[PDB]
Amino acid sequence: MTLHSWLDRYEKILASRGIKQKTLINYMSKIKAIRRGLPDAPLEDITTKEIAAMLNGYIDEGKAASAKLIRSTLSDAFREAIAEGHITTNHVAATRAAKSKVRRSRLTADEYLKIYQAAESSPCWLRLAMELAVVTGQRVGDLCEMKWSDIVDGYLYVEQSKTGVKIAIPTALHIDALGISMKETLDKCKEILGGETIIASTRREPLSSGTVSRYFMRARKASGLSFEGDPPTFHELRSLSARLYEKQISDKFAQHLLGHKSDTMASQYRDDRGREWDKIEIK
Amino acid sequence: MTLHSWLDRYEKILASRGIKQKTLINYMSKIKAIRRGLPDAPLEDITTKEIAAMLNGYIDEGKAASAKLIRSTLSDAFREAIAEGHITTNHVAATRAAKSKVRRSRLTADEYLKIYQAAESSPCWLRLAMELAVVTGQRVGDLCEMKWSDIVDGYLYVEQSKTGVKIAIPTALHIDALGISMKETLDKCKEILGGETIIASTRREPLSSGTVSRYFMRARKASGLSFEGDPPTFHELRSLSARLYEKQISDKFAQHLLGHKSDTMEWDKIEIK
Amino acid sequence: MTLHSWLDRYEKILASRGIKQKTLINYMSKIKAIRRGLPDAPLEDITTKEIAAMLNGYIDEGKAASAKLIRSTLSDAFREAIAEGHITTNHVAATRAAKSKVRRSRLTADEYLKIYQAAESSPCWLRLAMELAVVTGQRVGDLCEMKWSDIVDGYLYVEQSKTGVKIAIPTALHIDALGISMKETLDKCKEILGGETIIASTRREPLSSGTVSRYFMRARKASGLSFEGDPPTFHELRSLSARLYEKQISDKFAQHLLGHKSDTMASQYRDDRGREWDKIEIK
Amino acid sequence: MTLHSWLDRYEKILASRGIKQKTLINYMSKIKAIRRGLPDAPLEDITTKEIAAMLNGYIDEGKAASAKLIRSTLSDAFREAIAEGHITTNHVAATRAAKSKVRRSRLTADEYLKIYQAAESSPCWLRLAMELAVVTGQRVGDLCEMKWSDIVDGYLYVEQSKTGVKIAIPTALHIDALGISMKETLDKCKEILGGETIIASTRREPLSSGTVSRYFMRARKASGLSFEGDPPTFHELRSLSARLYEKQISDKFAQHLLGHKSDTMEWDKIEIK
DNA sequence: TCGTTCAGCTTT
DNA sequence: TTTATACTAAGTTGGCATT
DNA sequence: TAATGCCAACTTAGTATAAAAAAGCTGAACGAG
DNA sequence: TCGTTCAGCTTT
DNA sequence: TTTATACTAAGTTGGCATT
DNA sequence: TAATGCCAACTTAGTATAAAAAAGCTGAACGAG
Repeated sequence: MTLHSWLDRYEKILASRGIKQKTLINYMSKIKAIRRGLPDAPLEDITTKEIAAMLNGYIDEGKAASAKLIRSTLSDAFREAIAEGHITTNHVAATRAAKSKVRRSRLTADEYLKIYQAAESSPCWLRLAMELAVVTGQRVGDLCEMKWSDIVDGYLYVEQSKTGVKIAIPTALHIDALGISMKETLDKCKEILGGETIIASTRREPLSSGTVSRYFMRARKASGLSFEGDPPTFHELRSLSARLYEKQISDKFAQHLLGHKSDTMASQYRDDRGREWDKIEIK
Repeated sequence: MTLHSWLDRYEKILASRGIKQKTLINYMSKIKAIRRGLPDAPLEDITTKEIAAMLNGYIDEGKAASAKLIRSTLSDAFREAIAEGHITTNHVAATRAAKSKVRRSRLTADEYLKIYQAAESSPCWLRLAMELAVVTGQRVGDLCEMKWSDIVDGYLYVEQSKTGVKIAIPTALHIDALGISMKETLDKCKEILGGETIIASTRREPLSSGTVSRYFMRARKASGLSFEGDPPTFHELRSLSARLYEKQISDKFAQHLLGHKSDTMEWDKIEIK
Repeated sequence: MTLHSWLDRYEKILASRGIKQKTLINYMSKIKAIRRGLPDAPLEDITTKEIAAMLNGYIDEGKAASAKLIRSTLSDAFREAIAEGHITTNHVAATRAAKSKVRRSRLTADEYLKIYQAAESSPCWLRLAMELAVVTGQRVGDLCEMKWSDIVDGYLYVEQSKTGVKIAIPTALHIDALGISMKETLDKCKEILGGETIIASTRREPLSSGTVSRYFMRARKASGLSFEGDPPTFHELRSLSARLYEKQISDKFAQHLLGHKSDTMASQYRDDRGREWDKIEIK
Repeated sequence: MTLHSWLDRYEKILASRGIKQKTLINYMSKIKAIRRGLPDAPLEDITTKEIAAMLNGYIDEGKAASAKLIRSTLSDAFREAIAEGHITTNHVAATRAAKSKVRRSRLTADEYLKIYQAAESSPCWLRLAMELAVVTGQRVGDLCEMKWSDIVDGYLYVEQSKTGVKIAIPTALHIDALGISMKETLDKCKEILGGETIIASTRREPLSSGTVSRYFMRARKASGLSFEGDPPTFHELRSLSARLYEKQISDKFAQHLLGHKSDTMEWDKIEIK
């Protein structure tokens, strides 16, 4: 049939995949792009060349990431059109997914200390959010949803929203390199913040993970540090955590703590992407 | 030749397949849905487009589960047709399978107790069945056919109808959370129920599994409980059983009692090691 | 091109896959069958119907196993013809692999005892081969290649020929159910057999695993036992071993001993295929 | 347009790709093999049959490794052509990749020692390089560029040219099996070799990695040793290093020293548990 | 009888 | 070797029927 | 009556397989005793 | 300022 | 989530060349 | 001379990705102070 008409149908299909809200939002945005990019002509007649032209359009503006996702979504949409008997061949499969390297810079312990310090004039919860993150290795989304009720007998219970992974973290952790004590930290969060969520606003209410990430970014700018390519973000406290615990305790610990069943993912958080010189220990 | 003339030939093939009556019946029904869902056109002319159109018709009515099974069958009949070369291509293959999350809700020990209470208006066998179903964790079809002679020197022998699994359950088991003694439950059965089968109708004869199920369902409604997704069914007493024994004794045990030939059917403590 | 000509070419390809000798022998036999079964016509023109006809031919003689393998080999041969630009579509893929259930009957401990006893008038090594097999769970091929030099400090070292799996078996094993002691058994093999291979001939030479299997079969017939479908074979001492150790020690032990990384395989050796009633233990 | 007119366009694309000179050179060579292996016909007319024919030509000469890489490149150039729609289909895709087992043989500590002995007729730097290569486990290209200034407070800093990995090796390591002291080996280097790079030519200047390799190869022959499959090469001193450290210290350590961002590059004791 | 290889099948 | 899928054989329940 | 079955159209749930590779099984014919 | 949602991008 | 494959960037060495 | 490089055509070896799903990042515009 026709592309835009099929994309209308395609959305409905997604509405039935049982994917999470954020996932659907992401997909919708890719389709919207596909609508502006490609004509409303018979699917059978949409050429690899035309598809190629658009993607290159995004690649040329430096939006390789966007290109790669858009290409994926279109592709899958064709696979569904094929699965419903409209097309018969995937004109996208012949394309090559745009190759792009991660621009975001990793964060070194020192940088963390400068920022942590720069976050002086920031809402009291920032520093706390920061410490809790590095000492636990949990994503910010999960971080901001932890409730005091998830702590039972010295262990903090976490069910990662993104992966479903379940872990019990001992409140006895410590980041010797940064002088951070999980327990001491949770105690400052209990008094100074007091809320049902371990991390809370000045009004004792839970925060949106986007806000926490937003303030980290400001404190970062407030630090005056410079980086190659893109700046480190809040999420980077996760690899930092992994790399720090790596050298302090062990690979496996880092791997279990971050909730990485796979090694492809673990060896990735373990990478500093050239930020520093790895001083090899005879351990 | 034609779709329907073929569905006709296809049936007779299945009949020779060597499967159980129920399976065959399951198949026949899928075929009929196809008969009422597609034209009696030449196999060669039946489009993926058309097939999907039918398969979506079911999905739209939320009958995803059925869409999947009908698709499955359709493809099988087409393959058989290609074997006999009535066609060259299987147009069902390009179609995707509707994925569907089970909606049936689980049963918690508190609810069981609550349901057991509403059972009072029910025949006495409903309760004994429920109790027996949680303590022995067997399928309803297998419960309904247990005979007193299957018990020997403290063991209830069961050859599961669905999978052929053969097990010997020790008549000493006991569900702690619900206070059920397989010995006491069996005893009540022999004195109250009277018949050659452990579970038995008022007419002192074996009960149909469709009935046990149906009467439990009555009690469930009668209890007024509410659930998310579809309501728990008699078959859920088997999962409550699995889960309970899982904790009381062991996960390994829950498996052997239910009799799964696999391990196919959580919280990681992080040690500072 | 032409089928028989392509099959000639196809063999060469296999000669380059780096597969083991036995594997190549198996493949050759499937091709030979494909040669008798199908004409020497253009690949493009060999119909699913013709392919179907042959396979059904084998299925009707009760050689479902043969059908399924033959179908596989042909299929792969088409995939290679397709990969070299002769054909373009796999006329076999549309076929359905013949469905067949294992005919070989499992072996119960009692049956093992009757046979073991029946193997009285058998060469002294049989009984030994039998005990060593059940107490170790190793395949007969590996069994007959074990050298006294593979035992170091109470552990028997095994590198499975078929899988590459490596395990060190403690000479301290015991099959309480059959009254079999690995150590006692290895000792009888040392004196009574004396050879470089732990299992040896009356002339102190290694045996072919086919022979050991052959004598077990005779002792079996000599036992007078009857079975549904096909009789148990020597290999069945492996599942027996697994099922026995299952109830005596644990699932995992059985799983590690037999060298099964996967659970699909482990839960399979664990199955008795209806031979007996599984008396459930409260463990 | 035509295969060769395209290979021409294709090259300029690769040139803009942002890869290292050596990579680009690797690519150019594959292209030339293609130029001499296929007609300068219209892309549309180039068959899978033909491509395979060429790819097998290499396989037959036992150059499987090359067959694979040429195929890989060919497909990339075709994809780029489809992007610009000079074609609709990639006829390389249907072709399969030649799988090839590495034939190069490993190096054992006894052989290293034996080779080290034949090295006596070789420049003094060959030995120091060998020693340095086993104790530091770095790639030959990275060894040849180590400067004395990369050492600070007991650490040799290395930024691996191939992968960008940055490491600080402690100048206290020691290979037991071969009696090598990184401290003593470095010391011999400064007194005997003289130059800004730790390893250095007679002319007191940096050596090419192709040379170190080539002279080790000479010694290997000169030693008269024999191996299965191809003979071990200088790069094998890195594996001997990995393996030795694996046992002496730890597998984890062997990994960090070689600097692998992964764990990608045996005997299970059975406990009666 | 003790033992081995070739073949066409079945299992893992 | 293992995850997704194809086969199998249930179990669930509204309506109408048998006892 | 109530207590129970049976049909039918749905939804669940237990197992075996896929792919390739590499065994294992055992009738025959053969070799040294 | 403390905080939140919408969007179009980048990462995991 | 993970195994196979596509990209990258070496390293190996015979011949011929530079110093 | 020897000691070393350089080209070229091969063989090896280190990493990032695939697929889909589900985040995370942060400019804007907006809301209560």
